[PDB]
Amino acid sequence: PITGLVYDQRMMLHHNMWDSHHPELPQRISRIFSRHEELRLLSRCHRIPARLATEEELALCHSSKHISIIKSSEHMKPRDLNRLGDEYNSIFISNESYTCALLAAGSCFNSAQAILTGQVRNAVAIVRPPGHHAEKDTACGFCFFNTAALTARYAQSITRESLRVLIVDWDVHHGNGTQHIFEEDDSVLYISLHRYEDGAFFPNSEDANYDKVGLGKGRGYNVNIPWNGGKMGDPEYMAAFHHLVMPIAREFAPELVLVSAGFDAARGDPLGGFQVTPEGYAHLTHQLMSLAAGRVLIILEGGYNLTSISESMSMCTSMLLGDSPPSLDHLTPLKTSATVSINNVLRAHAPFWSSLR
Ligand SMILES: O=C(NO)c1ccc(CNC(=O)c2cccnc2C(F)(F)F)cc1
Ligand SMILES: [K+]
Ligand SMILES: [K+]
Ligand SMILES: [Zn+2]
Repeated sequence: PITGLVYDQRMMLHHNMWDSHHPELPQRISRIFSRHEELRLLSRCHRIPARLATEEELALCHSSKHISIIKSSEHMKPRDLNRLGDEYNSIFISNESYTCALLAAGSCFNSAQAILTGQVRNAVAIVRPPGHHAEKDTACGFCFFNTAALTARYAQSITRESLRVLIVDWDVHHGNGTQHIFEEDDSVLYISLHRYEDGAFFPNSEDANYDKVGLGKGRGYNVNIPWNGGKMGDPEYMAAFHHLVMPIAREFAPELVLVSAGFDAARGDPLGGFQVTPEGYAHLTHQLMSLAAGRVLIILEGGYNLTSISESMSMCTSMLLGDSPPSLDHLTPLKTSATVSINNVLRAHAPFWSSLR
């Protein structure tokens, strides 16, 4: 019963040359790592090394053009870096960005491989830059390559093509990139919880609404749980897990669970405006550990309050290590719009999941 951990300070080298205070900070990953040390969690884990994703591995989800452009940025002077970055929605690029994104993905490949070969039962990946906004053909929202989507395909490549992978994306933002990559795929179930505000929240697309259920053979295999009009927290996320995430996940019966674990829905985050607590994230982790025979890989996405994300991700690792869940607060009645949101998703996915009927 071993928990893997991957962290490599080389991923701090990616940085914003023009705004050194940009929230997607190098110290995001070092602060999470430090908190694991501080809580004496690090020594309880088995350290998994980082590695570079190969270009062939990036092609599991990304176009050769997109790979080539980000790859070319390694050699750019700052004037191309700034101008190239401004071509995307919410991206900054430094000469080290490409290599850091490669290390983020390869770190997660090594972690999935250790899980799937039985070297560890579960694992945590303290990586940046994030991935879930990255599309097949473009970078977006601080993300260059879709780490979680790539890891799902890498997992299938070392097991069998039809390996059932569940991606639970609890970053406060919609993982537009991962939704699109798997939208026609029934082997990868995508479930995202996200602040939506009727499309008035990044990434500002009705793609994130509850009625986007997947396409083709993927109908039913894309689950968007969109929050509107309310400062959501533990009671809403627990209710969403009880009524939607866990019933659908159990019916799907995944063989591997990946968490796109952004911590920007956390109390204190400067961007998300929500109030999920560290003990809330612990309970969400503990629930997912009941799936896939415990084969869970937690992948850092967003989250910008350094103290909040360090406490929150550490509590997740504590759960992976087998510690008992901390006690939740009394739990207020749901925000009424949260009930509306949950019921809209239930109506949207009742055609496909009998456990919701
Ligand atoms: O991945 C993410 N969260 O996990 C993520 C991705 C994209 C955005 C969009 N941009 C902004 O909100 C924005 C606008 C102006 C000034 N500063 C910002 C800031 F950097 F703070 F976000 C936000 C969050
Ligand atoms: K999300
Ligand atoms: K899907
Ligand atoms: Zn986010």
